[PDB]
Amino acid sequence: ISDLFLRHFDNPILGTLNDAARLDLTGPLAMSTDSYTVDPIFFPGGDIGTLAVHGTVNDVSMLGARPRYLSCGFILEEGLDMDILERVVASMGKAAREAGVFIVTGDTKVVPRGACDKMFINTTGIGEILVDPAPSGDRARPGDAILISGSMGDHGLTILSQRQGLNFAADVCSDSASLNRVVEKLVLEVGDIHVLRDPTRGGLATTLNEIAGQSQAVCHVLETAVPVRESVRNGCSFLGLDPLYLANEGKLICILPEERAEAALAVLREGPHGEHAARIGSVKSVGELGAARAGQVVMETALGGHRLLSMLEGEQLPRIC
Amino acid sequence: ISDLFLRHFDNPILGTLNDAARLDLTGPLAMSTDSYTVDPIFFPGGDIGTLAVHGTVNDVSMLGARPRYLSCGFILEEGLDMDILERVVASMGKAAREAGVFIVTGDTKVVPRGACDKMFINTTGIGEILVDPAPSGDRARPGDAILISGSMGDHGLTILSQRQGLNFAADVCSDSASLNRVVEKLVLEVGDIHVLRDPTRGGLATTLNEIAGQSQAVCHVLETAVPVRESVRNGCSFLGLDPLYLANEGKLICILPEERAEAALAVLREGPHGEHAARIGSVKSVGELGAARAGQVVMETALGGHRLLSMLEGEQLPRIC
Repeated sequence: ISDLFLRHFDNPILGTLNDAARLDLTGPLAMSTDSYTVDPIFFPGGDIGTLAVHGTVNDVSMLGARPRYLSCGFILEEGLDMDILERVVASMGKAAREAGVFIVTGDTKVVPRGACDKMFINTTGIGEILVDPAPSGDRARPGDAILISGSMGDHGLTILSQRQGLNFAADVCSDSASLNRVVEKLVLEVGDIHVLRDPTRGGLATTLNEIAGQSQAVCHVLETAVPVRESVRNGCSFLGLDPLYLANEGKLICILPEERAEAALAVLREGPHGEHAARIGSVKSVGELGAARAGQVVMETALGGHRLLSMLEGEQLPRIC
Repeated sequence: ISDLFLRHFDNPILGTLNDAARLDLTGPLAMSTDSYTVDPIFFPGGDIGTLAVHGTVNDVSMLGARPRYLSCGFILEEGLDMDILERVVASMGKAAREAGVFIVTGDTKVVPRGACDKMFINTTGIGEILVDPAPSGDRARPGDAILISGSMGDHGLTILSQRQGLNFAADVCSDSASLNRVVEKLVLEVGDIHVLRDPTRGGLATTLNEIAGQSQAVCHVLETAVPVRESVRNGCSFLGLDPLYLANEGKLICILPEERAEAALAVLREGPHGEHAARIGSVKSVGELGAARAGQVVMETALGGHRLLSMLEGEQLPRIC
């Protein structure tokens, strides 16, 4: 019934329509999976289709890999508006085409009404790893710079504020974008990249916590150097949110030796949402500050003090992606 | 919060806990994805965990491939019974271990109550293709035997009959099982395998239709040679169902040249549910019968006549897998 798929995704790997798709790929590969439950489904600056491609493209690249192939799996609600599914799949085609990535295989389940809320999408990405060693949450080390690709809090703020009918500044919108090309350039052109990660789940603070944890170092962050859009700042205090824990869908943390840091910003500025790319701190070894412990993230505040950025709260906030 | 995952799946590829998992795989690969919405979640002979591993292992093998890695993505309902999630993940570990397959990466989304019905699972499998050329729905050709791995209708009948509190024969239960080892042996030991496929969506008739369609041949089936358990026969007429269109979760259609057919049954008999493995017909070229058209499936009935097995009806029957 629903075959807008070839009308938006078409390629000879998908259009062979077997139980599995055949892939030609070299050796060491990166694999990643995500499900997408964002509510609502259309919002300023993107949609579930948009997240579904972009976020999985990103997850694959975080291993310093070139994403080549996506697979994808819809769970749709009975009597769901077909125009909606049409728009979402069109979002996906464009995003895939835009990122150089082919959706090669899929599935589609339909469920009675009530059983699911309109639709959900899982996508699974596969790509080829470009370097040895490759970026990894446990490879942050004493003397590395911590860089951010762009502003924090945008995505989370915009769907939290849509879901309450509030509009705020017109310039508050999702940052859903593919960062494969930036990563590709980082790893092959700047080199010796230690950690790549995108602050999606629980925002910058908590992914900084996972890195600090995995590497057994501390992360040092400078509040002022963390770019946050003024309207996102204002949106966040109106609704009582910390933008450093809000989800981002189009951003990346990059952590590498000091020597290569300035060159990695160059690239990052030319990346999506890269106007605001910045060095936000450094990685220091246990007790180097000190007192601050291994697994801990400490921010020098704007006011000349300190703040421990602690892990979530806070099971989550629901359905932001 | 939910980390029974390492308590049931644990391996160093998953237990590195990055945005993506690193995989070491050779060249030509098979990839497949499925979402699992079966209702109810526990039934005689398997569960959603069970389908989730087994059915994706199967889908990958249908390309004559060795499945190596699964990724997996839960969508769970808020306040869902943790014992349930515990049982389902334990099902998955066992099934993965049992099939020689590692769950290497995952995701987990939680949604408010109402937004989804208890839980859903997508899994995506990846494996290495064992032969050139490889089995493919368009490779059925004049003079091939059509073989079945086992009895038809079992899975569909059992969850349709659970969902109505009915019990029927104790020997009616899901056939959820991994058929990677059978396939592996078929392709490397019997050889020149033309088509592999598992009659899941809409049962044997409709997957026979997809093959007949893709190959541009007719499929000839012999009703009596199609194994159906007596209690499944009786369960099916009580509830007004055609067992040849009921979903199967542990079965496979194998289509190959006549010369290798007897040797492929040997293997098939030693396969799961292989007691009943049988030759059910042959593949004939347009007009060879004739009148019967390309894309068509014609059965010689038990009573000495003919029946055209037509494509579904019949959007589906909901949530059988």
